[PDB]
Parts: sequence; C-alpha cells; structure tokens
Amino acid sequence: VQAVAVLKGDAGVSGVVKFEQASESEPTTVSYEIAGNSPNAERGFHIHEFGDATNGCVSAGPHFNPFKKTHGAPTDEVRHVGDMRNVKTDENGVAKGSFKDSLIKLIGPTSVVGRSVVIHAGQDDLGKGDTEESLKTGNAGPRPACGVIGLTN
Amino acid sequence: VQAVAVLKGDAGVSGVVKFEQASESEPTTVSYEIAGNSPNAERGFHIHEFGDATNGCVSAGPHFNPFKKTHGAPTDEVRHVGDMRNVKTDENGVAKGSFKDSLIKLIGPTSVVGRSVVIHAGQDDLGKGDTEESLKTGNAGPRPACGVIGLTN
Ligand SMILES: [Cu+2]
Ligand SMILES: [Cu+2]
Ligand SMILES: [Zn+2]
Ligand SMILES: [Zn+2]
Repeated sequence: VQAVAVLKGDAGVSGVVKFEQASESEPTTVSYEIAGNSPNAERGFHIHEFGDATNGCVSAGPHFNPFKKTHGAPTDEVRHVGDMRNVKTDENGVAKGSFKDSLIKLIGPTSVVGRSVVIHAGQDDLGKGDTEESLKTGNAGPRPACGVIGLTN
Repeated sequence: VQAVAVLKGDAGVSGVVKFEQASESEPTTVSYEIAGNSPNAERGFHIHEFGDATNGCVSAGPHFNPFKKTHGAPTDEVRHVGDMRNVKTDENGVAKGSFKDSLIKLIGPTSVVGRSVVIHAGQDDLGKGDTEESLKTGNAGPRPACGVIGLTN
C-alpha cells in the first residue's frame, strides 16, 4: 500500500512525505523531502490526528495517539503512534531521508491514511523536557507546513 | 464518522466539501460550498481514486470506480462510486448544497477517506454523450480545484 502527504504552508516550508507498507504487521517506510526550513537544525515531524485542512495546520489537531500514551522518541515504547524522528536540515534548510516505523501503518484500525503530517518550526524534545508540555508535543513549536495523507499507488 | 476535503487550485475556484456517515450501510451526507465557478452553470463533481496532490489535480487519477462500471448519473445503478451530481452555480459563481448518497462511504473497503474530490470546469453529461469519453468522465473537462479527503470530527 502506498500513501503520500504534500506539505504546504505560508511560512516558506514545503515538501512531500511518502509512505509504504506491504502488510499490516510490517514496518511502514516513511521517506521525505522538505525545503525552506532553518538550516543546520532539527525539526519536529509528526502524524497528527485529523486530515482536516479547513484551518491552516491548526485543524490537524494533536499528535495521532490512539493508545493514549505520552509524547516520546521513535524508539521509546511509550510514544504517540504519530511520533516520528526530528528531521535534520542541511546548510540549505533541506531535510531529506527515510526510515522504517512499526507503530505507523497504512492498513488497519490505526491507519494514518486520511490523517495529517506536520513539520514544525522547532526541535522536538522527545518528551524529555521538564514540562507537562514536553509530554504532549515535545515543545516542537509552530506548524509552518502540513499535508493530509492520501492514498496513492 | 466525519471527513472533509478543502478544494484548492490556481484557477480561481476553491471550496470545502464535508462528509458524514453514521455507519457503513447508511447514506453518507455530502455538503459543499464552492466559489469562483462560472455563474449560472452546472459543473461536474466527483470522488477521484487517489488522495495524491503531488501533481496539481492530475495525480488524483480517474473517478473512484472499484466496481468497474461506466460513468453515470447519481441515481443510475450503473455508475462509478465517485459519481456525484453536477453542482449548480448561482449568479455569483457559488455552488452550495448537500445530498445523501448510498455508494459513497467513509467506512469499509470502499471508503473515500484518503481519496480526492474534484470540481470540474465543465458540465458532466452523466454518461449520456455520444462518445466513449462520456462513459469515462462524463466529458466534465478540466479540474480547476481538488482536495484530499481527510478524517475529522
Ligand atoms: Cu506535530
Ligand atoms: Cu471528476
Ligand atoms: Zn507526540
Ligand atoms: Zn465517473
């Protein structure tokens, strides 16, 4: 199964996020290309609950968290399903890469198809900050761009 | 269950399409508000296969047609699942309305969540034209705006 999200906004940040999953129990391969970010930085990158673009990136809602866990690092057992790694940006403000993930799926009751991907203006503290906010959003900050995840082939 | 598609493009046409379905076997209520259309006209309006926005409205693909039927009117037994009525535009080029549909669903194997809605520049002939093209697209013409259908609440 394949899916894709086209990240757009008014802040100079834009990109394309691709998803691929063979079957429900297998990892989903997430690959991305994002331009217009701060250079030489780390930016929060997550799957948000709703594929609702009626209000900028606000209507995407909170991080997709069907299991009601706190915000964490991708390799933490306790994390939101939507918690992806911070994306590293080069000297030109470009983030490009790919990774495999076992909580993110394109198939089944927790499918992210119809949900949203959000790229943040700040670094995600992976739930390790000294605030209650760290356990909710990772203090990743504003949402310069986002895109609804649709089915493709 | 609720879903929504935000229609955008570069042709002056834009809008919001809302979807609501209680359970799989029940009708889905589709409501829409679309601005920037030709005034006093009828414009093709359909669910397209892919929620892929990488290439304008082109990457949406063809009409969502899992049952491999020909293009028809909403009330025809033989129609694509994605075949919605032509939307009528007023003197200001605004299309606003709502209807119920039994082939369009937000739940199950034929769910339109993660797919796309496309508003056309031309009138849909409902599969009644004298061409092979009528049975494919209804000769609805260009795609001034489209939007990926995402989950909301
Ligand atoms: Cu986020
Ligand atoms: Cu169409
Ligand atoms: Zn999170
Ligand atoms: Zn059709």
